[PDB]
Amino acid sequence: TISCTNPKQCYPHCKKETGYPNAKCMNRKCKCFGR
Repeated sequence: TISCTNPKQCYPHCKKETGYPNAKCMNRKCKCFGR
C-alpha cells in the first residue's frame, strides 16, 4: 500500500501499475479502478 493524500498521486502510479490511472485516495489508502 502507498501513502497518498490526493488522487493525483495514485493517478499516474496506477496509470502504469494496472494501466488504469483512475485511482482514488483515502486516509493513507488508495483505491485504483482495477487493482
